[PDB]
Amino acid sequence: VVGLDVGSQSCYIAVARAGGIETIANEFSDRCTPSVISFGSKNRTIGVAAKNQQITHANNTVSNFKRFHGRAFNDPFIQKEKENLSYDLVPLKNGGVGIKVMYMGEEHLFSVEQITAMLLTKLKETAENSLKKPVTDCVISVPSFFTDAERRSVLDAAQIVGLNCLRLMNDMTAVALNYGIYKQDLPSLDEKPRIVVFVDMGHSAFQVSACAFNKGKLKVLGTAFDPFLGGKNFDEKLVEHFCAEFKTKYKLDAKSKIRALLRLYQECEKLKKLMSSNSTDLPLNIECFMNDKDVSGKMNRSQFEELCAELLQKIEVPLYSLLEQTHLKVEDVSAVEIVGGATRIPAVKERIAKFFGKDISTTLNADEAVARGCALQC
Ligand SMILES: Nc1ncnc2c1ncn2[C@@H]1O[C@H](COP(=O)(O)OP(=O)(O)OP(=O)(O)O)[C@@H](O)[C@H]1O
Ligand SMILES: [Mg+2]
Ligand SMILES: [Mg+2]
Repeated sequence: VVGLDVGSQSCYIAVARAGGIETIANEFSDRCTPSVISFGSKNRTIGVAAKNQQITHANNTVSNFKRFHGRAFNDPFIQKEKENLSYDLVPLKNGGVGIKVMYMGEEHLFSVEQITAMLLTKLKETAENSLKKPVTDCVISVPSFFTDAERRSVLDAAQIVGLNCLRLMNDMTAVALNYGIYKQDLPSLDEKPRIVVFVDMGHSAFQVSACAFNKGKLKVLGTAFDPFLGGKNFDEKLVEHFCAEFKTKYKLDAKSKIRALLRLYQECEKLKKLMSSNSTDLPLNIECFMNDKDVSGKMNRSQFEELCAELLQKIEVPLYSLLEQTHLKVEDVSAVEIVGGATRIPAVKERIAKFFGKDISTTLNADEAVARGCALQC
């Protein structure tokens, strides 16, 4: 049974092997498969070869589509999202979200179920190349805020592939189960349960849960979330900043050309990630940005944090929500464990730590924890 963490930006694959849980590496020997599909004239590509083409083939490269599951085109959520995409979003005949691209010489209209199914197919093939056997049974991750329609949409995708999804697993339940199996020296059943808070901020959302653990027993006490706050919001802030800085210094409007704006998003995200390990002034350099002009600017962590002041304030809100629901007090919590790509942002970690009055723990592998939990389920 393969565990599949299908993220809006990246995917991971895990499976129970002899002894424990292993992540499965792909044809680039990587655990991480970008959630990106590129449609060419002779074929299509999925993963990093698609992602590497995202500027060159921007109109026919599809990404960040996970949050379209179970959504109507007319939803203000989708109307907003639509504006930032390099590819065409149109309504399907049933009102759902349609993805229009040029493919095998012809115009194609895809549902999100169909797009996700193309991604699932690659992951399935990846697992089969490593295990040297057919893969059918799987567990697929879903955010803990996904509604029943959004979940059914993901199941519909898996059925298109011919996968037998035994279970859609809540990301935070994935993480909890992972912890519950791997954490050493949990309390005995005859001891006071250990209350752990899990925080997962990915590209598109912020999720938090509280769980009580004993050896062989897990109880989820509550979950909270901001489905509209993730790593990408921070990218957006940097992009808006440099877009204006470049209008001033170079009189170039990045917003006017989509492939320049995309490239600006790429650079700002790279910059964001680097500021997690480097606090000094860091270069942003984009060769031949537009009108053959090279552009340049700089940024450091402290300035990034000031720019993202309002976003960082939003971090404590789901934490407050969690306590409100569970009636837990921070002193009840033994540890705060982080997982996911964007929780690593030092200002985000700091806000969490200050809220619970505890240092942040990193017992689990932040990138792999969800897939590993999915692989544990069955
Ligand atoms: N070291 C780092 N510092 C800061 N941000 C990072 C770092 N590594 C990854 N990120 C950010 O984390 C996000 C990706 O997180 P993750 O892989 O958990 O998302 P996902 O699971 O694909 O998406 P979603 O949770 O929205 O489905 C991106 O915004 C990325 O820029
Ligand atoms: Mg995720
Ligand atoms: Mg792990």
